[PDB]
Amino acid sequence: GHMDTSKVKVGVMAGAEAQVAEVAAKVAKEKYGLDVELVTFTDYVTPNAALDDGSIDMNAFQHKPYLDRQVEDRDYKLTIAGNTFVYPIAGYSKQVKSVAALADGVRIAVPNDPTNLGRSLLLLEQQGLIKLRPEVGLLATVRDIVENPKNITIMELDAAQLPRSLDDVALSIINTTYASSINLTPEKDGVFVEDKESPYVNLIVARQDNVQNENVQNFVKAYQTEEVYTAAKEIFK
Ligand code: MET
Repeated sequence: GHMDTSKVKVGVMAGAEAQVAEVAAKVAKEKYGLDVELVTFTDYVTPNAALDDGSIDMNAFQHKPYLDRQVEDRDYKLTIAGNTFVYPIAGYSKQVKSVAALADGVRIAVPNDPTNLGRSLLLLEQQGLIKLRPEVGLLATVRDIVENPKNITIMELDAAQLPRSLDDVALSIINTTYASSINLTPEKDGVFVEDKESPYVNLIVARQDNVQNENVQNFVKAYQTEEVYTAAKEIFK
């Protein structure tokens, strides 16, 4: 028009997650008269940078381990505003339906950022594919492997490249953020799935100096409404 409405920029991930954010934005307008503008991203390392730089007022795409790690490596100054959902990561495959009877020497693809790499290795261990040292935490790496019976080779790739990895490796642990973009769900296609209970619940994060504002708080509330939840269930099969 000739003048625009006052809006708040929320950063989210393209695809399934943006669809969920769309409903939240819908609920935010009806309940709080909060006009929201979704800003979709395709890479995990961008959202916090945008938030910190002032390009967006908040984002919804990460879990605490990831945020803490990124704040430590770049010094962003952010504060958690509220929890969203948990997306139990899963291992998928266009070749096998089970982990037992996985040929020896196979390649297994996993994300390469530190917190999701560690998460994947922990998950593999739960499958009995490998064993990690006793004191390893949430940041395990290949240097922490103390047992590898099937002689597996861990291929670390950028999270957004894991979908396409299914065509080159025996099995890939993919964030639902991307697995959904190729119509895969843990419940329907997962060879194995991470437990619901874990430290990976997603969050709505804002800057340290704006987290108190009702704009941030209200969006958080809208995202936790029954409506959005219902829409989310649908969106993820
Ligand atoms: C940047 S960490 C992102 C986590 C991802 N959405 C998951 O829940 O698997």
